[PDB]
Amino acid sequence: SQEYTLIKIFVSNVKDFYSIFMNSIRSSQSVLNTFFTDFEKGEEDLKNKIWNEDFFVKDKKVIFLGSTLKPETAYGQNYTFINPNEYYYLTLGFDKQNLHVNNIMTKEEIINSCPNIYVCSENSLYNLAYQGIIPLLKDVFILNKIKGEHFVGLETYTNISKIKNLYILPMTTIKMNISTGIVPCVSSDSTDDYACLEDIRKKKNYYCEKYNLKEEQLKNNSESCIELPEIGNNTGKYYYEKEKVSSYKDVKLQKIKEVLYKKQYFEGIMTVDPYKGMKTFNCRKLAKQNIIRNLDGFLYSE
Repeated sequence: SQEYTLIKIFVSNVKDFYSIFMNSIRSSQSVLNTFFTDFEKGEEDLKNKIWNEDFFVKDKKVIFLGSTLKPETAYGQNYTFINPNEYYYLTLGFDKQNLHVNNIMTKEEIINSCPNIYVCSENSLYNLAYQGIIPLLKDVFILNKIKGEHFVGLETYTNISKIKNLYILPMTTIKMNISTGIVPCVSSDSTDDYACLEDIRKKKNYYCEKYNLKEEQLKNNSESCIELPEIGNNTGKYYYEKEKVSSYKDVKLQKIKEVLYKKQYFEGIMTVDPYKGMKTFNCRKLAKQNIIRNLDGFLYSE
């Protein structure tokens, strides 16, 4: 039973997010002339309140729930990865989980009580509920279901990242049965992240042609948070090259990923505030605590 740190990845351009949202409403209404929980006759006031620019600009914070097993590297996040071929769900939830219980609630109570719109995979929904992060309907209030491709190019940030222009990028190897299906990209400290970004950079004509991406969005630096003695830092790149990884879909990445994970854990030294010189082994725990204590994220198990 694996424990993940979910990090709150905030959308910068919430008005663009509102456009995406209403485009999805309109296309789902057209196909069905399973995308969003239907509104009953006397719930028109609720619909008018949600399908409304104010809902996304003033009333609620829009948050992708990014899953990491290396929360100590959050400072170095340069992108946010999503599976472009899969559906993601939008639902209302709480800024604090139970760890900070019955949260069965009417539609109107959820609208009045839940400050955040979360974006996450179907897989995570019940686990989120069970942990007190989202409520259940008196059975999950789904605002929309949107294919990951339509979010590609959106600007995001966290309260931990050094830079605040973390564009959503496509990563088709994200497994939809693991956590939230959204992954912080730390290309300095993770070889699969490096591999994916490097494939996008290298085939930038394919990517900028296929998604709402422009070349100039592909140049974000990732600040390395972890040095291995003898290797130095930017170990994601070091192992990518040492092992001659062919692509981000290379079947040997799975092994490389797990070897690097353990090695960083047992031998790494932190290179960023507030952990400079401390061992990764100790910082992994402090980082989870700080994130959870600052309301920047959650502990998640499934």
